[PDB]
Amino acid sequence: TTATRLTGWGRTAPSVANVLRTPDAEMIVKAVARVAESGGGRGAIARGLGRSYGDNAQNGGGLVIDMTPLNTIHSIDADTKLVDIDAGVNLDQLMKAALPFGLWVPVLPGTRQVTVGGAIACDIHGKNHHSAGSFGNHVRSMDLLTADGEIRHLTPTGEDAELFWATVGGNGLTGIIMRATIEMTPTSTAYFIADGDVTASLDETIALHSDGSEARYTYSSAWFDAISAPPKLGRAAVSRGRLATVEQLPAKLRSEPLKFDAPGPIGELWYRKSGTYRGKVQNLTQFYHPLAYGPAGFLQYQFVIPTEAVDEFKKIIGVIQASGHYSFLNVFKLFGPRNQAPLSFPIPGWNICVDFPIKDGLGKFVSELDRRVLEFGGRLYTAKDSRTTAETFHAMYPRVDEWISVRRKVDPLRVFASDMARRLELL
Ligand SMILES: Cc1cc2nc3c(=O)[nH]c(=O)nc-3n(C[C@H](O)[C@H](O)[C@H](O)COP(=O)(O)OP(=O)(O)OC[C@H]3O[C@@H](n4cnc5c(N)ncnc54)[C@H](O)[C@@H]3O)c2cc1C
Ligand SMILES: CCOc1ccc(CNc2nc3cc(C(F)(F)F)ccc3nc2C(=O)O)cc1
Ligand SMILES: C[C@H](CO)OC[C@@H](C)OC[C@@H](C)O
Repeated sequence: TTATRLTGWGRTAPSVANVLRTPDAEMIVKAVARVAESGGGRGAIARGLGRSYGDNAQNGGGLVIDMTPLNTIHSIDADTKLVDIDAGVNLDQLMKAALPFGLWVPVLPGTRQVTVGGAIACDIHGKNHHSAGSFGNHVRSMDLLTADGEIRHLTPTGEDAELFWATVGGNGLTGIIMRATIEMTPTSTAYFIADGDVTASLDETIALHSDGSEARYTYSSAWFDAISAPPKLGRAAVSRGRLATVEQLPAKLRSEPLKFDAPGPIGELWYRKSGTYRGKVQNLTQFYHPLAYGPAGFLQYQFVIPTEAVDEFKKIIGVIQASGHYSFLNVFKLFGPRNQAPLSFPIPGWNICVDFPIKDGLGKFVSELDRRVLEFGGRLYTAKDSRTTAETFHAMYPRVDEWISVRRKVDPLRVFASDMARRLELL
């Protein structure tokens, strides 16, 4: 309907597309039919809230279907723990709606501004990955509008399970998720009980994550230093916890356990001695979400290295700090077991997101990082990428051919297409 210039969150690789934006599900069905009618052409991609940094929710010279008007919560059930929602409902909306039922969104990323469609398509992960897996693990069914114009009901097992698992992490390339049922996590409060620790070095950070203590916490992540020289390199502030029960709340908060409330060298000493603490009761915002639009001069880079390749992980961190590219915003987490989605990002291992200001030599440097990540058995995350190559990506994802095989069965005429799909030869 409306021609619009589109970028991801990273404000990079702009491309103009025809954007459809309607709450009418049948207009969406018809729009897809029109693309298949004179198709494939440049095809169509779904788009949620545009929070992926890269080019997966854009389609230069083709159609983009903005899914955010499709935002109905159909039902929430405390007995079965199931929510039935349109793919355009966002996680903030869902979190608020589900709390009074004693239910918790089972996987929450670092912003609540993502759609359910976006969460499935990038198979997102959170602080609780090591205990809960990623978003795809909790989908009980979804309705997918496929290239033929049919809406397929998909489930994680049984008939069409292959297509379900291709859609999880599928970056919108199997079709348009219209609706889904998610199994929620039961909770008696909206609060976490948290332990904080501060480490002096990378070795001590790795030791903390390898000593077995991760088994005591359902939620775990850390900020880490990627700028100091060794041994300060890789020191971290670690925050770990679990959902609080009602009696763990200060008496004052007990009447309303499920309410979500409204949002130098001296700096280091404070951050360090007070960064260590035990059994601190924290609301969702303080434990997780300190909370606009993201700046334009930064490259987001996220990769995971297999748990066993720990020496190799230490080497990549060393390479980063000696590069003359400086990142202050650095997340670190140890992932748990992967799921069965062929293109799912998380594997067990050392997960890092760094944020580099765009300077001369950055592009070629991150290409060298790609090489290292690949060599050591790791991979990068599509939701954060706009610049890796088809060659590197296919090698990072050993089940890519399996996934492409599914994609071609469900979309032979390439009705579904994006800038990422062409760049990474997934089309
Ligand atoms: C500040 C910030 C913090 C973040 N933290 C995390 C984190 O902790 N963990 C993590 O895993 N990710 C994180 N992300 C990335 C984010 O979770 C993903 O990029 C997510 O997919 C974005 O959701 P969206 O609705 O904005 O989707 P978009 O960016 O609009 O789309 C992303 C992909 O989803 C597809 N898609 C969207 N809706 C549909 C649909 N209805 N049917 C089919 N396909 C669809 C699109 O085609 C596209 O391929 C973060 C991003 C930001 C900006
Ligand atoms: C200064 C802007 O404010 C913010 C807003 C959000 C954040 C946290 N963001 C993230 N947390 C993340 C947390 C994890 C996790 F799960 F904890 F390991 C993984 C990826 C993450 N990616 C981002 C991101 O920015 O892409 C940091 C700062
Ligand atoms: C997808 C990936 C191959 O690069 O496989 C993940 C391996 C390391 O982990 C196994 C799961 C069950 O924990």
